[PDB]
This record gives sequence, C-alpha cells and structure tokens, in this order.
Amino acid sequence: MNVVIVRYKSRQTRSWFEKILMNNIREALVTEEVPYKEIFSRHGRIIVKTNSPKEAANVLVRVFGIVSISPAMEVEASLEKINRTALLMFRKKAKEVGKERPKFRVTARRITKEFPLDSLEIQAKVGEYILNNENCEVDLKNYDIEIGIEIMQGKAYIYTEKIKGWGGLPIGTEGRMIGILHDELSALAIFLMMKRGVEVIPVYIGKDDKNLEKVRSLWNLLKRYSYGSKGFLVVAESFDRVLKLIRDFGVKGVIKGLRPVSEITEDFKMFPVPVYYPLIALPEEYIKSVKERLGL
Amino acid sequence: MNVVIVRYGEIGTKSRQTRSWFEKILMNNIREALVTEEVPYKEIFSRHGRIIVKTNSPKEAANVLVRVFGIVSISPAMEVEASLEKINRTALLMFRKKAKEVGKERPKFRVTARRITKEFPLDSLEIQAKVGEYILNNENCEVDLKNYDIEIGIEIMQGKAYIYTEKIKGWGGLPIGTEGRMIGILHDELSALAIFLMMKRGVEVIPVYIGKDDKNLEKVRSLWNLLKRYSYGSKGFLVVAESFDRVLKLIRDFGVKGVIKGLRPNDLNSEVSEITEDFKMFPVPVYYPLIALPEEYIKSVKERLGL
Repeated sequence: MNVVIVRYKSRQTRSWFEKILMNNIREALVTEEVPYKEIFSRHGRIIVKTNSPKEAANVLVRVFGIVSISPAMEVEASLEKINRTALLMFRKKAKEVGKERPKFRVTARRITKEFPLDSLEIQAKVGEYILNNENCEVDLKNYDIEIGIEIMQGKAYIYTEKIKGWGGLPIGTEGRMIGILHDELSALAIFLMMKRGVEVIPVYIGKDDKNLEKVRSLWNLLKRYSYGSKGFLVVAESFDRVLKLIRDFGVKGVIKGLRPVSEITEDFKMFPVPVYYPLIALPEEYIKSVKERLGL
Repeated sequence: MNVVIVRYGEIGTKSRQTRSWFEKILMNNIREALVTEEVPYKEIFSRHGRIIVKTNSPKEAANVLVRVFGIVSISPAMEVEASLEKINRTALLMFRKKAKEVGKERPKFRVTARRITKEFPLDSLEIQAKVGEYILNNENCEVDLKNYDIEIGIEIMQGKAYIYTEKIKGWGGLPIGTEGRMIGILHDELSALAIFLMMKRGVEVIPVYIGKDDKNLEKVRSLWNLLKRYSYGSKGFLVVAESFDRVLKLIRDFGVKGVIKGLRPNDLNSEVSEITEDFKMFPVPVYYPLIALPEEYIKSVKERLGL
C-alpha cells in the first residue's frame, strides 16, 4: 500500500474545513512519528501518501472530523493494473481471514468520470478476475472481504479496509476555549468539546500541587485526541493568571466538568466569557456511547 | 480638586459584555493610560454607574482619559462630605475660579445636580435651587438654563459630593477589549483610520504590516505611533509579517476573531473581487469600516481628529 484515503454541520466553509483538517492530520502524524510524503484534498476526500499506511490509519482514527479511513494502494487507472492490484489486496486480506473459500464483493466508485467503464462493469470484471485466480464466491449480503475501488483523476485507489473514525468536527474549526482540568469527569468534558471542533487549552488551577501529577496523567491521555492544538497544560497559581490566559490567547469560552445552578450563577460572573458544561447540556445517551467507545 | 469623574454607558448602546465586565475592562484601560502617561493617582474604582479616579493631578488625568474609548464624559472635580454647607461653599469656590477664567462682569450660569444614591435629604432640583441661591447672593451673575458661561455640576454618592465646573466630552464608543480581538492590516492613512474606527467599537487590534524593512515601514511605524495614543488596553505593538503564512500563524496563535482592512468603495470593481478573495484567504471574517460605516459619521470622526 502507498496511501490512506481520508473521508469526511460546520460553521466553517468547505475549503477551510479541509485546510484545518489537513493541518491536524499533519500534526498528528508528525507527533506520532508516522512518515508521509504528501497530504492533499481532492474531490471531497483527503489523500495521505505514505509508506506506513496502517500506522497512519491507526493514528488518524483519533483525528476529529474524519468519518472513515482506508489504507490503500494507488495505481494508474487501467483495467489491467486495477485487476492485478485488486487481486494482490484480496490475497493479503484472504490470508488474514483464514478461510479456504472466502465470500466477497467489489464496490467501485468513479469520483471523476474519465475512466471508460462504469462502476458496475468495473465490479464485474474485477470480480471475474479474482474468481479466476482464487477459490472464493461472490456474496453481496455477507462477505469476509470487500474490495473497494475509488477512481479519481486517472488514479485508482484500492483497499479492503474502511476504518471508522470518531466523526465530529476538526479541532480549531469552532474556536478556542480553556478547559478546567482536575478529574476524569472534567477530562471527559474536554474530550466532548474537542470533538465539537473546539481547540482546548487545558488548565490546572491552584498553588497546591498534590493533584498535579494525576492531572498531567489525565492530560497525557487527552493529548492523543488533541492534534492541531498546542496541547500544553497550563498551571495557574491564582485566578488572575486564568483571566490573563483568556485575554492573551483570545479564548472565547471556558469548559467545566460539572454534572447534573448556584455554581453556574457564580461561574457566569467570575468568567468574562461563556462557561460550558458538556456533561449537563449533551444527551445522556450520547455521552454513554462516547464513554463506551473509549472503554470508560 | 482631587478626583476625576468618568461617565459611561448610553441609551440605545449595545455591549456584548455585562455591566460588571464592561466596567472592569474600562478601569483596566484607564489604569494603563495613566500609568503609560505617568499620571499619578491614588485609586480607581467603579460605583453606582460611575468610575472615580482619586488623584491630585485631575486636570492631567482628564486630558489623557479623553483618549480612552467607552468614556462618554470626564469631569475633574472636588470631593467633599455631602452636607449643604460644604456643597455650597465648594460650589461657590469653584464658581469663582471659573468666573475669573470666563472674565465677565455678570456671567450666566446654571446648577446641575444628581443624587446618584438617595440618602441626601434634598432632591436634585432642591439642591440646584439652594446652591443657585447661594451663588446669586455672593456674586454678580444670572441664571440661564439654555445659554450659560458656567455650569456648576454636583453629583452625590454614598455621603460624598463631587463638585465640578468642567465636563469634557469623551469619544464614546466601547472599551477596547469588550468586543474581541482582531488584526488590522496597516499600510496607509486610510487603513489607520479603519483601525481607529474599530478600536472605538471596543475591538482590541493587533496592527500588522505585511512587507519588508523598507521606507514604507518607517511610514507605517509613524502611523502606528499616532494610533497607539488611543489603544490603551491592548498590547499595542506593530507586527511585521514577511509573508502571508505569518499572518495566518498570528491569527491562530492569538485567537483573532476578525481582520480589518482600509478598503474603500473606490478601490473595488463591480464584482468586488477583493472582497470575495478576502473571504477565501482569511479563516475569519474581514471587516471594511470605511465601506460599512456611514459617510457623515466617518466625516465627523475625521473632523474631530483634524484630518
């Protein structure tokens, strides 16, 4: 394989959404030591050219704004090369499935329409080619292998995996806020807001540093979902430092881990910007599903 | 005198901030202004809709504060215990000082009183009548509510009376910082005026020069030096960006919510391509004060600035 296909309402225009998302993808790969040659957005998708597609994919699953990810092989769009590459990918996957006669299907999509054959014809010819070289059978309902094919600007992208991303919005597309971090709950609140496209500056309040080591541990976990932001924990010894942080970095909101009025009234007055409580405002079922996927 | 009365807030005006934050931000800018100009002062506080600056250099403080946005009017004043006796004698003392400056045998005057808090026994009109009678009995003068050479102002708040004869008009607008932060592309007099107009609307502006260390930069630094005298509350440092990538970096790093340009209708084509292009090159909204704000208003600003 040589690339990773990245598939993705926002207050950002389409072009800025893509530029910010590509920025975050770039920062994630650099931070996690995954090599890549290029990153570009064309015809609604982002292509990351890299010789470490599997490693890249694993990382990109944590980048908000991404719906699905597909490690893949990019080849010249010719029936000959598409057939050979599709068979090569099928055999690698078949080896992993471990069945003598795996069920499969082919799914092709012409992003751009210059290729002379339509999706149906591509799927039929590729299926016939595979059927002539491996013991297997076509099954459109239940299959062990799915050969996906996307053709765009004279290139064919062939894959067998469609990894689900976290969805949400790209970090930085919905502004910048500070997140008051002190426990697992406040940490979850920060995660839920980053998924909403908010760049968060985590802050630990207080001179007393007994709970600081524990907090740094929490941030180290959250950091893996913060690509695009500086991701530096700010320790504020007193409140004047928090207000200064808000002013100096153009913060537009404050996130707290309050869970389900008095504190809310007091919060409203002590902060010069709106305070958000994700654990209270968002649907319980949604939060539940997020916790479940995070294994909490 | 021993204080400066700072008045703010005006009907029909909208501030995204609550009154409390509006006042804290304004006091912050007032402190920055006085400290920058090295004007001594003892205290600065906000009470009952007014900001009081306790200082033995009231005239000097007042002249600096004229350049602080969000201020409607400024009055150097004498603070005294709120007793009719003290109010009368201080009012006469200040009236005489002003009358000497006016230089007329029989100046026209009026008294304007306000009970900010309501503990004083006499209402505003009673105070005006009594103080006016005191002055009329001790000086050759005449009451005239429409045209007057002298106005004796009296504000009573929490047992203290603030007496003044001067009421300096501020620039109005909103305190710098109450309406967010934006970068202002500075390159000429027009863009400088554009920035001035936005700061007046309470926007903290980071001036940015897109270019190299040339002669136009020297010209820009001098433009910024003039604008700086109206930017108390912001960092107020000119940023030189060698390329557009540095501008985007600045926007991201400082959490800028908008970009200000000095574009005029006279610089656009029927397709306003520069506007549509601007919309695409910047990740945040771009504002054009010289196009969006009324013509007569802009002229008034230029007139007051002597441009």
